Amino acid sequence: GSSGSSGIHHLPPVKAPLQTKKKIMKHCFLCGKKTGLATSFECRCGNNFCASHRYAEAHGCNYDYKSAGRRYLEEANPVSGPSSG
Ligand SMILES: [Zn+2]
Ligand SMILES: [Zn+2]
Repeated sequence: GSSGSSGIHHLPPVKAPLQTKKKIMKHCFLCGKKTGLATSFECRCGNNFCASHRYAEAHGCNYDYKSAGRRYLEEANPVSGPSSG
Protein backbone atom coordinates (compact mmCIF):
# COMPACT_ATOMS: atom_id res chain seq x y z
CA GLY A 1 0.00 0.00 0.00
CA SER A 2 0.97 3.63 -0.53
CA SER A 3 -0.23 7.13 -1.42
CA GLY A 4 0.85 10.66 -2.28
CA SER A 5 0.03 13.92 -4.06
CA SER A 6 1.33 17.35 -5.06
CA GLY A 7 0.45 20.67 -6.67
CA ILE A 8 1.67 22.97 -9.42
CA HIS A 9 1.40 26.59 -10.55
CA HIS A 10 1.79 28.83 -13.60
CA LEU A 11 2.37 32.43 -14.70
CA PRO A 12 1.52 34.40 -17.87
CA PRO A 13 4.28 36.04 -19.95
CA VAL A 14 5.00 39.77 -19.74
CA LYS A 15 5.72 42.10 -22.65
CA ALA A 16 4.72 45.51 -24.02
CA PRO A 17 5.01 47.01 -27.53
CA LEU A 18 7.43 49.86 -26.84
CA GLN A 19 6.95 52.13 -29.86
CA THR A 20 8.54 55.50 -30.61
CA LYS A 21 7.88 58.31 -33.09
CA LYS A 22 9.27 61.80 -33.68
CA LYS A 23 9.32 64.01 -36.77
CA ILE A 24 10.60 67.56 -37.27
CA MET A 25 7.89 70.21 -37.61
CA LYS A 26 9.24 73.34 -39.32
CA HIS A 27 7.26 76.37 -40.48
CA CYS A 28 7.98 79.76 -42.06
CA PHE A 29 9.26 82.24 -39.47
CA LEU A 30 7.64 85.20 -41.24
CA CYS A 31 4.00 84.19 -41.69
CA GLY A 32 4.07 80.76 -40.07
CA LYS A 33 3.10 78.48 -42.95
CA LYS A 34 4.10 74.81 -42.75
CA THR A 35 7.36 74.20 -44.61
CA GLY A 36 9.16 71.29 -42.97
CA LEU A 37 7.14 68.44 -44.46
CA ALA A 38 7.42 70.20 -47.82
CA THR A 39 8.17 73.61 -49.34
CA SER A 40 11.11 74.53 -47.11
CA PHE A 41 13.99 76.88 -47.93
CA GLU A 42 16.96 78.51 -46.20
CA CYS A 43 17.88 82.21 -46.20
CA ARG A 44 21.25 83.94 -45.86
CA CYS A 45 20.24 84.65 -42.26
CA GLY A 46 19.22 81.05 -41.64
CA ASN A 47 15.58 81.56 -40.66
CA ASN A 48 13.29 79.11 -42.44
CA PHE A 49 10.60 80.69 -44.63
CA CYS A 50 7.94 79.53 -47.08
CA ALA A 51 8.35 79.25 -50.86
CA SER A 52 6.59 82.62 -50.92
CA HIS A 53 8.95 84.27 -48.43
CA ARG A 54 11.94 82.03 -49.12
CA TYR A 55 13.74 85.03 -50.60
CA ALA A 56 15.60 87.42 -48.30
CA GLU A 57 13.79 90.51 -49.60
CA ALA A 58 10.50 88.65 -49.19
CA HIS A 59 11.05 89.02 -45.45
CA GLY A 60 13.29 92.08 -45.40
CA CYS A 61 16.27 89.88 -44.53
CA ASN A 62 18.70 91.40 -42.03
CA TYR A 63 21.87 89.39 -42.62
CA ASP A 64 24.48 91.60 -44.28
CA TYR A 65 24.98 89.90 -47.64
CA LYS A 66 26.59 92.90 -49.34
CA SER A 67 30.15 91.56 -49.38
CA ALA A 68 29.30 88.07 -50.63
CA GLY A 69 26.60 88.68 -53.21
CA ARG A 70 25.02 91.78 -54.74
CA ARG A 71 22.53 92.99 -57.34
CA TYR A 72 22.71 96.76 -57.85
CA LEU A 73 25.96 97.91 -59.45
CA GLU A 74 27.35 101.30 -60.47
CA GLU A 75 30.26 102.59 -62.55
CA ALA A 76 33.14 104.01 -60.50
CA ASN A 77 34.38 107.50 -61.36
CA PRO A 78 37.04 107.75 -64.10
CA VAL A 79 40.44 107.07 -62.52
CA SER A 80 43.88 106.97 -64.12
CA GLY A 81 45.30 104.28 -61.85
CA PRO A 82 48.98 104.04 -62.84
CA SER A 83 48.94 100.48 -61.50
CA SER A 84 48.63 99.19 -65.07
CA GLY A 85 51.36 99.76 -67.64
ZN1 LIG B 1 5.93 82.68 -45.12
ZN1 LIG C 1 16.87 86.15 -44.19
